[PDB]
Amino acid sequence: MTKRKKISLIGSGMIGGTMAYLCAQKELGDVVLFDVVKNMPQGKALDLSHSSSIADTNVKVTGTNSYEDIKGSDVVIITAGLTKAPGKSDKEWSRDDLLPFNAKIMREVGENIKKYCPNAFVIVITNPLDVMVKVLHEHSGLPKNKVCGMAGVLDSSRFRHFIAEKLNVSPRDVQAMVIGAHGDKMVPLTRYVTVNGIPLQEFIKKGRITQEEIDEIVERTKNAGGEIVNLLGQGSAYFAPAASAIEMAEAYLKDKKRVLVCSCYLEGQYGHKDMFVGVPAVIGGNGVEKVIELELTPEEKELFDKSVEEVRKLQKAIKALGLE
Amino acid sequence: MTKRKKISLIGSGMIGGTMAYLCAQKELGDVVLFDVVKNMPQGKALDLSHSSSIADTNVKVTGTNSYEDIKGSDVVIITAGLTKAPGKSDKEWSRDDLLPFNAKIMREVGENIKKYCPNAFVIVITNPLDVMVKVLHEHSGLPKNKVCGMAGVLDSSRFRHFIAEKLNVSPRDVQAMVIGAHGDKMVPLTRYVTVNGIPLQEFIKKGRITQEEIDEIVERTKNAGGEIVNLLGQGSAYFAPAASAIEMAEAYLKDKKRVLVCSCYLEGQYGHKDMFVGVPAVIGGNGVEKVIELELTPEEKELFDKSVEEVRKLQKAIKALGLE
Amino acid sequence: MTKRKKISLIGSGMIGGTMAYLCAQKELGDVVLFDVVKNMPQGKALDLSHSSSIADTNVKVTGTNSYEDIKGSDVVIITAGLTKAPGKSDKEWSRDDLLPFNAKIMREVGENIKKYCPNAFVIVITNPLDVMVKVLHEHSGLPKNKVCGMAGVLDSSRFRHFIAEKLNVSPRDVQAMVIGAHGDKMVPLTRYVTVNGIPLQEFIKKGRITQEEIDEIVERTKNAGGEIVNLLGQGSAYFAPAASAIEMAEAYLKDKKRVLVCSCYLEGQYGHKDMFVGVPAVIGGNGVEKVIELELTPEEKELFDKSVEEVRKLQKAIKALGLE
Amino acid sequence: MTKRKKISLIGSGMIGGTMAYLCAQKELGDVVLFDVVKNMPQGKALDLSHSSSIADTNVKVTGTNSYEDIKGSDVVIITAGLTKAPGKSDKEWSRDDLLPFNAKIMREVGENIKKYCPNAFVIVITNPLDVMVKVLHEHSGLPKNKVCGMAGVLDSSRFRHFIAEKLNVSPRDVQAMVIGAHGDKMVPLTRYVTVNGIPLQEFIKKGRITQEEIDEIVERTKNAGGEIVNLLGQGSAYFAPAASAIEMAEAYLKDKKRVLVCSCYLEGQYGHKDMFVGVPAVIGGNGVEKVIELELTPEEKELFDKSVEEVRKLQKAIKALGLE
Ligand SMILES: NC(=O)C1=CN([C@@H]2O[C@H](COP(=O)(O)OP(=O)(O)OC[C@H]3O[C@@H](n4cnc5c(N)ncnc54)[C@H](O)[C@@H]3O)[C@@H](O)[C@H]2O)C=CC1
Ligand SMILES: NC(=O)C1=CN([C@@H]2O[C@H](COP(=O)(O)OP(=O)(O)OC[C@H]3O[C@@H](n4cnc5c(N)ncnc54)[C@H](O)[C@@H]3O)[C@@H](O)[C@H]2O)C=CC1
Ligand SMILES: NC(=O)c1ccc[n+]([C@@H]2O[C@H](COP(=O)([O-])OP(=O)(O)OC[C@H]3O[C@@H](n4cnc5c(N)ncnc54)[C@H](O)[C@@H]3O)[C@@H](O)[C@H]2O)c1
Ligand SMILES: NC(=O)c1ccc[n+]([C@@H]2O[C@H](COP(=O)([O-])OP(=O)(O)OC[C@H]3O[C@@H](n4cnc5c(N)ncnc54)[C@H](O)[C@@H]3O)[C@@H](O)[C@H]2O)c1
Repeated sequence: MTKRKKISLIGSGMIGGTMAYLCAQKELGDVVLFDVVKNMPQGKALDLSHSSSIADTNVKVTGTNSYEDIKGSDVVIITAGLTKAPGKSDKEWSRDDLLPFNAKIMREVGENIKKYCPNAFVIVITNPLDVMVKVLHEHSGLPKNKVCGMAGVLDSSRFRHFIAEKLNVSPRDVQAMVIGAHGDKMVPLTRYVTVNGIPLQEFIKKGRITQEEIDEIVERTKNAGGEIVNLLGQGSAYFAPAASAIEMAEAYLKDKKRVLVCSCYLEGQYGHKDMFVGVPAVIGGNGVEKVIELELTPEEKELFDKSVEEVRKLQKAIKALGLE
Repeated sequence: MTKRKKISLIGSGMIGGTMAYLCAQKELGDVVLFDVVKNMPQGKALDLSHSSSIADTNVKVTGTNSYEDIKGSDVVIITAGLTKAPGKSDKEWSRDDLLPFNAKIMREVGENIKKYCPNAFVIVITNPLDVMVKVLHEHSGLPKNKVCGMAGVLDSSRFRHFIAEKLNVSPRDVQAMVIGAHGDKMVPLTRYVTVNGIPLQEFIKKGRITQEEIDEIVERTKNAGGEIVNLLGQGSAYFAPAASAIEMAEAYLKDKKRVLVCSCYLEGQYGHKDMFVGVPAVIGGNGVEKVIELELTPEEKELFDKSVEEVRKLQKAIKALGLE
Repeated sequence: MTKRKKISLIGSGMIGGTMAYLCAQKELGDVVLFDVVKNMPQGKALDLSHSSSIADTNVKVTGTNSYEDIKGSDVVIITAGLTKAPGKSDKEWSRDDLLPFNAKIMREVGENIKKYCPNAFVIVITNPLDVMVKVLHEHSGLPKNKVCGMAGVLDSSRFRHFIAEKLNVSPRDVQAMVIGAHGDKMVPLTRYVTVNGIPLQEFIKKGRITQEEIDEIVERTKNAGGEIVNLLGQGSAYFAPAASAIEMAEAYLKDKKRVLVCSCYLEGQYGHKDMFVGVPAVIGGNGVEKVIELELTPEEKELFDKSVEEVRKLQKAIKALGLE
Repeated sequence: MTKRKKISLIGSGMIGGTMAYLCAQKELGDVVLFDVVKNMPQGKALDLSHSSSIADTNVKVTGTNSYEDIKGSDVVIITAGLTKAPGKSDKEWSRDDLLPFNAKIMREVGENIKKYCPNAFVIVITNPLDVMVKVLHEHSGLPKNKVCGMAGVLDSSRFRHFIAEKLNVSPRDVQAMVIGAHGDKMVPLTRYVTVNGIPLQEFIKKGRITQEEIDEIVERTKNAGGEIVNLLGQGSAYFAPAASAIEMAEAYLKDKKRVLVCSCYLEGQYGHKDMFVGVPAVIGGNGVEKVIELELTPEEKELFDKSVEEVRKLQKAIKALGLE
């Protein structure tokens, strides 16, 4: 009587397929790979189905161009949209140039979620992340706690990796957060970086790392997306983005109460409301179950507010289109 | 001081990166992504490094364009090559058309394995699989038991998947083997298909599956690679090929004594010698530890011989190109 | 909101605690450890809770002496009862001697399952297995397909282990089944043993194993439980029994459609009905979804019938106790 | 040529067996279960071998009464000892009471490690922990960095569990350390407790947890071992101790560079030397690679010094017994 969890991946591109692969490997549930491109998602679904046999896991992987197949989905993860705006080089790529392109897609997707799986937990990945999640939320009519954006987990995992590498410790034992908008005004929280709860400052004071190296890592974290785009030559990152979204999905599916930075609907926290922005949150069976309001210093609070200001800017541009 | 296992991936494209992802997820050991394309492997290595942080695993992922970095690898997995021959068409995709382009790449890679990592266990993926592994082996100087080709695990995973699908059981509990050349004359062994050891014939007698349905599944298995190419539009399968090769690498790294079908150097088994072709084998810490010689019926033996003949015919082309 | 799966373990002894540990490690769901012994399950639940933190899993483990706490359990696994009959030596240890003691306990548990979690999938472990599961089913009023006994997965795992050990191959690649009653008259199906679908017979001919060795392995499988008892000195096996029951529980919870040998309610299969006996079955979200009827030879069929008669002998003793 | 890792467990009791189970589930390497009791480890090894087949893992489990079988071990984990001093009661259970019984055992074990596997990484569990590891180290001749005691990971996991429970978040996201002696004077470092790097102090201010609740948890953490002893009625904890020890073993075997609190040989850190005591350490392929010196406050430093003093006093008892 109790069926497997159902996870619909709206967008079967690099990140879409990669998330499906994680689902197959982890046996998270049945997977629906949706895309507007004909044949391709069916192709990937076949490949993934074969991969599940190798993994000795029990997972149906379905490729589709029909929104009807997302019916009854427990989780929906959205990557539909463009990665690199047309006519832009590698060394000038920006998430903000995509807004006119991707906003209309979020409406169509939101509308379809509304009628096929209105009780799904929905994770948005499409850029510009923080406004795309807002557009999705509006047109889907979903509860504020059942929709969020993936960015913070990815930005934070990068911050963690860079710190872990410099200190030569397991990234499991580094805690680091990046809050705010997903972009150049993201706010890596150096003051909150710990090694198993030990303040990063203790490693400074002990000369395991210098403040200047920390400053460089902060900058590298902010630019990490572009760094990868430049090195690859084609497209952008997808391994860590896929893993990031699936960590959020697992938190929901198994009611884990993970503390993860996600793009969450604010209802007054940090003195802001009516937008999604990167904040630490408790993720569980009820979606975004809690937004944690950090005791930011005035300096930190100003960086966050400037970050939120960027989102506000894009939001008007969205308003000057016609997507409620 | 016992270091982590070191796995070098020669070729950092679709399958290479995907394999590196599994290594990160599974914490198999440190990964070197080698490619001739500048910067791209470094870019992917960054993305994969970030994903390892998310996975809470402890894995070093290095992107490189220098064969020196493969020194002392425990396992080397080779994907270097073209996926589709230049100037060809989708429905006309053939593994054989890659022979003249990929043959010389196998010579180059072999020469470099010879000098930098002669003690590695080497898994070849590059198509056309069975002759590519021969070129690699010949030019690398490695022992016969330390080189093999990934094909049988993938072909068998497909055969298993389709059987499991039709019978509606877990693929874990379906045993199916495909032997011979990795191409149109591969031999799906219907007589050897079992469900937890229960012969497929019992399911036929009990009317759970028909001979006609089995026949369709046999042909579908043969055409699976091309089916995916036609659907994907760009490139060929990579999720299952990646998983297959890593299953083989795991068998070596942890001396598992897995029974896997791989392209192995024959020394009289099945009445054939001095070529690589798909056969059931025991894989462990000594590489291809044992080729299993199945009690084939005359009909099966003839199918196998015709399969081997295709490898011999491809070999004539290798010889005529002057690639040994 | 969707809650985590809930698994109630009725009996918190060795097997009970061990299953709880697997649950914590695998994050299968929240665990309730029930026992009539005061304080002990609370103590184990604390210990296990700490182990879940170490494992980075998200699992509540609750020890209890009250049946109310099994409310809403998705799976119930029952180990309540004695392991050894009082006034019996190890060399005379017999599962049959546990009957009058454990029969009455199965009645109580079934009554409590009826009122507290009538929709659970129930796995009985308590000996004498095949008749204990019938008692439990009778007094629980549960559907025939939602109750079964763990025995065949354990007996088969032993058969597999001993075969794999002799052939020196991965137990993953050995398929072996033991059907019939869980006792001296269990039936290890030598004819159905395969190595990745390859009949064991081929390895006899190829000289990797002899019929004499196989015969001795059959005997060792039958005696495996008593062999461990004699070696241990106190109680009986628990690591493999726990793992066997959890494998069954996982098949249900994730609707895997695994082919596992379990003690299942027969309704005409093999020419028998209205008793539980070990047979191959497909386990999924609807419990015992299908009982597979093997094409046993007359000789095999006679061994199985003899096995079934042993269950009937025990059953008649149950009738004596005046418990319907 | 490259063999599986080899892990020897000196002591095949509750914790020994449980650790072997984890090795089997995780496929960490082959396992030797050593004990002075005849037949018992052989019995457990069989049970565990069967469970490996169920897990589809590839692990040899060997029971023995001969030290010769621990030769070539990569890791050795020692649980040889009594759990409760004879003549004593549960409520008055004290690890210190075990000293005169287990000290001579550590000498015996140490002597045998000296001659059979001097190159192993050795983890001691036997109580009283901090002085038992010292006796073992003294009589084994091993390097200072290749020997340590399991305590801090367990104490910390308990601290973590209790904090995570109260705040209703995943224990993955709670960082908490307990340093010092493994006993009543252990030091749960409240100041260093974080939720993904967020200081616990913020949660106090935001009214998510009270100082009173924290004080209770600190006491509960100190008393946790005795709490379980009282509840179980027999023996002491084993699920979490086994897991803690395996976490340490994994960190070594795969060179993970984990930050874990372990009883480590001090050489001037914190102002102390030549004793083992619980401190944060980096564990990797070189064993105890680094002892981290925390910037303790003067109050915290006093607690730690008082904790170290307890070890010194236990050490006085060792010398008085005639065990150096
Ligand atoms: N069953 C099987 O055996 C399968 C085989 N394949 C084969 O695997 C190969 C790779 O497939 P994908 O990873 O999808 O292709 P891909 O095109 O994504 O990656 C191939 C990579 O090899 C690199 N390369 C080219 N020359 C090289 C050299 N001399 N040394 C090192 N690297 C070099 C390229 O720069 C490219 O990044 C193809 O030959 C394909 O036919 C693919 C799927 C299944
Ligand atoms: N946090 C910690 O450090 C913890 C420490 N412990 C300690 O771990 C030790 C073992 O606990 P359990 O496994 O539960 O006890 P157990 O009584 O179940 O097993 C102890 C085993 O050691 C064996 N043994 C005795 N003398 C020996 C010798 N000379 N050589 C080899 N083996 C010998 C016994 O035969 C017995 O099987 C105890 O000393 C206990 O106090 C237990 C829990 C947590
Ligand atoms: N931190 C982050 O949030 C993060 C990280 C990486 C990428 N991204 C973003 O995620 C998105 C996906 O990236 P990718 O690498 O998978 O790109 P991709 O080009 O590989 O995938 C996009 C897919 O969406 C499909 N698509 C386009 N319009 C659609 C519609 N109306 N309905 C359904 N599908 C449609 C395309 O056919 C394509 O397959 C991009 O917008 C990218 O900017 C975000
Ligand atoms: N193949 C198999 O099916 C298989 C394998 C191993 C053991 N077993 C059987 O499984 C059972 C459990 O074995 P074990 O090693 O866990 O024994 P154990 O003695 O360690 O555990 C039995 C537990 O059941 C409890 N109990 C007794 N009456 C109860 C009641 N009315 N309600 C709740 N709990 C009650 C006891 O207090 C004890 O904690 C035994 O009957 C044994 O014969 C079966």
